[PDB]
Amino acid sequence: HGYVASPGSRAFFGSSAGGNLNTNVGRAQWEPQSIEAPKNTFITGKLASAGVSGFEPLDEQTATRWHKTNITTGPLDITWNLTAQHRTASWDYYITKNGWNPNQPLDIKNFDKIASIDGKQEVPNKVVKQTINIPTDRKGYHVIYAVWGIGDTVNAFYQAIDVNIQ
Ligand SMILES: [Cu+2]
Repeated sequence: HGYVASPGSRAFFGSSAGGNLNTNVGRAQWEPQSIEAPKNTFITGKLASAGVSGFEPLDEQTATRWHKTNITTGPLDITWNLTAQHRTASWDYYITKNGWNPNQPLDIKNFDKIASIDGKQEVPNKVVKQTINIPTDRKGYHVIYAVWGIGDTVNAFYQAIDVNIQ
């Protein structure tokens, strides 16, 4: 169990630690760390919730529904906080393509992978800091999809992150 704290994930922003910058987020208000589903679950319109019961409100998609963190292109520091550390296989990051439609359901086919970090089947610290590159053809509102792949289960944790690139 874990979430991306910086830039705050959509779920994290629903919690008091995240400033309640997103409202009406279901279970994310209290447990943004709990978006767990089998690896390679990418159901269109169910990316933000990973299809998990109680997280459905996260799946709404409009240009103005969610709080964005202002960022630039180039290097971006990602910080995870893990409430329950687990042996780790992988960390993968995706971002919406230039030209994507922010008023349509999220579809992984409209994202590119932009980073992949091997967990080496070790147990990470409770705070995990990584640096990824935001491609320079992205401007404005984009969604980063951060995926923590567990090493000793068939599951992963899924974190949609709303950013405004300028
Ligand atoms: Cu866990």
